[PDB]
Amino acid sequence: LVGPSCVMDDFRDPQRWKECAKQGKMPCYFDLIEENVYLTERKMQCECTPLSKDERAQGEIACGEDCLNRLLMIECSSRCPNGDYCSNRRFQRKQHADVEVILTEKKGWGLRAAKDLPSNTFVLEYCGEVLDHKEFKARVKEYARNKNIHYYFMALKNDEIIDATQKGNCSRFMNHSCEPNCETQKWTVNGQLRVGFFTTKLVPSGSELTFDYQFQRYGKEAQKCFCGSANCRGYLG
Ligand SMILES: CCC[NH2+][C@@H](CC[C@@H]([NH3+])C(=O)O)C[C@H]1O[C@@H](n2cnc3c(N)ncnc32)[C@H](O)[C@@H]1O
Ligand SMILES: [Zn+2]
Ligand SMILES: [Zn+2]
Ligand SMILES: [Zn+2]
Repeated sequence: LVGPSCVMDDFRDPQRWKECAKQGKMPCYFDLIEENVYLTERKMQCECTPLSKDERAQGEIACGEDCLNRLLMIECSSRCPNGDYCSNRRFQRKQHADVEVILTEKKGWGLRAAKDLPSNTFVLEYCGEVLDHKEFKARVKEYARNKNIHYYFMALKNDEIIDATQKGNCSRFMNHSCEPNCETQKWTVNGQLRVGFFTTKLVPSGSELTFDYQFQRYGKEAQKCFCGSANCRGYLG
């Protein structure tokens, strides 16, 4: 840590956070949420064989790589034949990676791995206010008017854009790299689409977590990229 760092639980205490933010030891306040909030409310089984007690004890994985739901990018429900053992309920169970929020040299705050993160594993859900096209139009205008530095929008599906500017979780801090170590994936949980960050390589402990952030934004000048990669393209857009 060339700058200060904090752990995800530090964001649960809003009085101590606002006091840490005063000292520059934590990022500016936002409303911490556990699940997406719709600004305007909107109007089955895999074939995995139930693991036995012995297989469970023996260390076998329930609803692993071959799970049909997993391949469909659908999380299992409580009715999964593997029930409580099911490893394919990661969003629902908040089975997030061990990550810290850190102050970077030039990009603001960021996320780093607090221990080694295996390749192709779940990091964090990207939570926020879900906007329709009209709300999105309005927020784009407001954030431009207010001269906000950072963007926190992520497209989810037609007529659904997540905005983590005001409400979100620590995933809002993920920075862009031209040579990233994470990607987004859109998963269906009880018929509703959600989006999360997943590693694309083994991320060693202490490394910043990054993705390809390609959200379009108007600006008098383009936004220069500070990712530091050999192949850095120079700009976020
Ligand atoms: C969907 C998740 C969006 N995350 C935010 C992170 C904000 C966080 N840094 C904060 O302090 O709250 C993105 C923003 O961080 C900045 N940023 C990200 N990577 C770069 C980069 N490589 N070069 C320069 N600027 C960058 C930039 O302003 C961008 O809009
Ligand atoms: Zn399964
Ligand atoms: Zn399952
Ligand atoms: Zn770059």
